[PDB]
Amino acid sequence: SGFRKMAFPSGKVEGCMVQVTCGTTTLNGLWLDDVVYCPRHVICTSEDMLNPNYEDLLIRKSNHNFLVQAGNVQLRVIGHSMQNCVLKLKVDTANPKTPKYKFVRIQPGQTFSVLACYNGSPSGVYQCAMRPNFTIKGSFLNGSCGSVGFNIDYDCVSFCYMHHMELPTGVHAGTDLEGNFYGPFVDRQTAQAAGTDTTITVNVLAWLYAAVINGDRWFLNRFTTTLNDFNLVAMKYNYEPLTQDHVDILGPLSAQTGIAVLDMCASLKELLQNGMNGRTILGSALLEDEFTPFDVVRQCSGVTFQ
Ligand SMILES: *[C@](O)(C(=O)NC)[C@H](C[C@@H]1CCNC1=O)NC(=O)[C@H](CC1CC1)n1cccc(NC(=O)Cc2ccccc2)c1=O
Ligand SMILES: [Cl-]
Repeated sequence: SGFRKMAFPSGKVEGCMVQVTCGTTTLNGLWLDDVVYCPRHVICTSEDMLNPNYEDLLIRKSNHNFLVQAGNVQLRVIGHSMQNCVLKLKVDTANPKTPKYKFVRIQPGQTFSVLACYNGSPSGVYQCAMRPNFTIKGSFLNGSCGSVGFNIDYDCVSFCYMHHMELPTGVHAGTDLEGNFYGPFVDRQTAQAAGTDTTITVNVLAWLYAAVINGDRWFLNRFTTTLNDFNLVAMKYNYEPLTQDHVDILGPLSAQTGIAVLDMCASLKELLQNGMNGRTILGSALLEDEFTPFDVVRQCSGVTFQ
């Protein structure tokens, strides 16, 4: 019992983090097999940032202009290429600590763990969600670029995020490991604004199920609703529309608790329309939307990784 925002154990990803320096700039790279992945703006001066021509800037960079350090040892860079907004530095040594891994591009609403790194060294681990507006609400300072977001599937690390930028409102933007930004963001110092930060409705419902599993039941009401009636209220509160796919995904939690998804939707509608009246749910004073239904099952069933 109890329910916490819980990250994956970071051990497997800690062994992949290195420091990448190009002229003036030091940030983090991910060393998998004989390739180091890092944000392509490692090549930019602060001047360059306003309007970079990365292809032009890259012409003036050779293998020896990329300093890659794994703890205290230099890796020899024997190749480089640009794929979208990431650099791939070929090194002459396969990372002996390369875990089983995949590159995945996650969907909005999906959660992952961030290992915040500075100078190739891990500083801390926390859980994030890809927001519907394709931002993340992270904790990133100057030096954190190239830090990665990941999920673990038993022994397989799925890398889904590389950190690139901060936006107004203190939210963050980055790419998958093929270097394609999530959302419309570009790696340039220009006026960019996120979009409406809508709530992940299916994740709020998953978290309400987690509360009932943990004996926190005060918000269950005597009402039911329809998808269409719920979505009419959802839209007003900037909630994502709930689909039958979402209902289906909550099936196991509904089964566990004996509360129909539509009954829980009616409970959520009353919390949206009436607020919490100074009460809390799993020690939160607002409706938490960074737990997926899988996240709740994992934590409430104690699924493990190795
Ligand atoms: C990254 O390059 C790094 O760590 N380098 C060593 C940083 C990480 C940033 C710094 C502070 N918090 C972070 O998460 N990324 C940047 O500095 C980017 C690089 C750009 C993408 C190529 N960056 C540079 C300049 C400007 C901005 N963004 C803003 O400042 C946007 C903004 C505008 C107005 C108000 C508030 C924010 C970058 O993100
Ligand atoms: Cl809160």
